[PDB]
Amino acid sequence: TSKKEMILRTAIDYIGEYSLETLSYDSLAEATGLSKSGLIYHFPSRHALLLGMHELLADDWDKELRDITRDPEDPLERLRAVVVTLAENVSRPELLLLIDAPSHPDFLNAWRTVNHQWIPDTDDLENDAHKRAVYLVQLAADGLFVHDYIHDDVLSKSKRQAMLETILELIP
Amino acid sequence: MRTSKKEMILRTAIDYIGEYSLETLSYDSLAEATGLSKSGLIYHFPSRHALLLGMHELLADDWDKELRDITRDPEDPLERLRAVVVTLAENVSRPELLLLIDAPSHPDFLNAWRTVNHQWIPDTDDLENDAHKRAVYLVQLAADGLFVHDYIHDDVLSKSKRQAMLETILELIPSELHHHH
Ligand SMILES: CC[n+]1c(-c2ccccc2)c2cc(N)ccc2c2ccc(N)cc21
Repeated sequence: TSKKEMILRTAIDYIGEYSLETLSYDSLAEATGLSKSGLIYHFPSRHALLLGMHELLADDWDKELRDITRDPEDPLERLRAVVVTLAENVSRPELLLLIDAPSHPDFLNAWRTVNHQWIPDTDDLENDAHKRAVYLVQLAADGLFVHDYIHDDVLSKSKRQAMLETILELIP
Repeated sequence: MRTSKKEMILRTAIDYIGEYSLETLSYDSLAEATGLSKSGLIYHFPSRHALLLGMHELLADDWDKELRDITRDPEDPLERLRAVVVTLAENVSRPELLLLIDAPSHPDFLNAWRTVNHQWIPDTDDLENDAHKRAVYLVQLAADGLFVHDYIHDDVLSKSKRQAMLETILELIPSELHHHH
């Protein structure tokens, strides 16, 4: 789409294949085919680029959730949408940015709104069994999301689906 | 007696990736990081691949020792699972999580982890045909989630709330107690 979005998408793909560390105007220019002058025109600094990458992924998720949520006002339907979107294995770039987000308050802030609107709260969690039952679903969904990166082997398509349905049934 | 720089080399290499990356981890950068000569590194790790493999094996060993140290009965699969969940009390370090997620990059790295996981993490054999098997793996999935929680969510779980969810996951483990009408 946008030349600007093209740059961001290319940078995201880049860190998954190489690393966040070597993402530079030199490597991004080679990857996009644009000159450094052309890159600066849209992203003044590496910080601006990284921030743009975080905001893009956060926006992607928000749009995905809004797109499949029955009633955005119903907590249980939002939870279902979260489970469904997290049921697909996370990509390397997104997992890397998620883990690196705390490197700067700006990156964390990029994910703040989507987190606040879709992730369940933990108010009085220690004394609310229903609160814990709901968060337990979030936890299992998170596990399915990263499963293939933290286990010595991946889930087959059928087994992943079987577990998705299992998590869905765990919803109160 | 006599000791070596092997463990320090591995620990330094692991921390290196948290500050930089696996991509730039080389004999040159590791030499600078450890303060040792490239010859001193080569002594224990003849190839970069051997270094990476050694890093994965060290972490897998750390965990195995942690589990066996907390395991109540290494004979019962649900007892091994409880041990796995108990280890969630404290977050792993970012560099260690970063190394783990790169294991899929090579069969040897994956293999370094199976050696320990096969002894503690539930398998998925007959998953689609055993409702109990799915209930057991649901626990594993929840454990997987708590493991990465503070790294993928922006709202960190307080110590008390983390402990509460840890217990909630423990509650999810299928009962081994038979009732009487
Ligand atoms: C095998 C990866 N790994 C490690 C781990 C072990 C050694 C170094 C780094 C991470 C782990 C460490 C602690 N404390 C608690 C839970 C887990 C865990 C939980 C689930 C899973 N599927 C993999 C897990």
